[PDB]
Amino acid sequence: DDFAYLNARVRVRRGTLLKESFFQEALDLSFADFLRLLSETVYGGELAGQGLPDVDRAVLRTQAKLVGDLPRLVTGEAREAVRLLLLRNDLHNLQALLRAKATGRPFEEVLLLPGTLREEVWRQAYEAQDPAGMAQVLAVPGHPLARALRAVLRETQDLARVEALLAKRFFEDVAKAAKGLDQPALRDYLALEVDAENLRTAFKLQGSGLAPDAFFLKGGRFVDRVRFARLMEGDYAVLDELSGTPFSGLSGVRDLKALERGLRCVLLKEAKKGVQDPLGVGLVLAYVKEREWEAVRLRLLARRAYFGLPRAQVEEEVVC
Repeated sequence: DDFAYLNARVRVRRGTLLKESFFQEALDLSFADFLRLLSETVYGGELAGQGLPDVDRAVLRTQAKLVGDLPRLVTGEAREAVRLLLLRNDLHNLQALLRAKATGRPFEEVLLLPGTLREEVWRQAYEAQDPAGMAQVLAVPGHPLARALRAVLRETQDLARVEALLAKRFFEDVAKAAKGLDQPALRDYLALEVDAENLRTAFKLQGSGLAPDAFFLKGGRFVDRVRFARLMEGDYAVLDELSGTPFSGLSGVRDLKALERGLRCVLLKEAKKGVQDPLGVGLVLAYVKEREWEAVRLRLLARRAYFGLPRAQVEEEVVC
């Protein structure tokens, strides 16, 4: 462990982060001009065709090389900390894949965050014949989500419950690994990720009649068991009671889309606090999250330009 060498490599990578004016110009371009603007960034080195799927592939391959290689640059404790960040992105990816598969979204529209598994592993998991085949695909590289998915599917096959319990189980495992590190920035970010997952789980399971304690994740900071239970009962005022916390901007949120938007913005702002940290995981955490948000926004704006959607239909989604 230490982050000195990694940090110096990352400060050089941050020089290729896309600036805000990229995203502001892109809102008003045709798809040809979007492609041109993209070709002048670091993503242009992976842009191999002129169609929408080519932009998505250019994003995936670029992020693989600028983020997915990070654990190779550190060892011991520092490597464990970086690995946890990427694993949390594998959890996002599996959740996104399950929901796509269940709801009729093709694999090509699934947002894959930079993680520890190759794209072809996710495609194979999507394509598998049944959930057993999906788990075996994850088990070949020995990924810990394979066992977690098996354990959750034994208990329930309802999509929203499977997503919630998979997160619960992942964060319960991350917590044991994370407790063995001493990274104050990671401790603050993890506590906020727990609060956020609790809020999304409570919102999604609202009115199902479930007992909240099977679903509540410990380890948070601002979202207590009683508010989680109240929101899972259908009390939306919980989202209005968070003044004085990082979640105070959730006030007035009354749909999942606006929730997930709000949550991503809260976590990005928190990840940004550590960009100038000389010690520990803060700078790599900030860099990974900024690259995540860059990928999310590139895919949305690529679609807006390709299909010619109005700017107001998408601007709210790409700004915090």
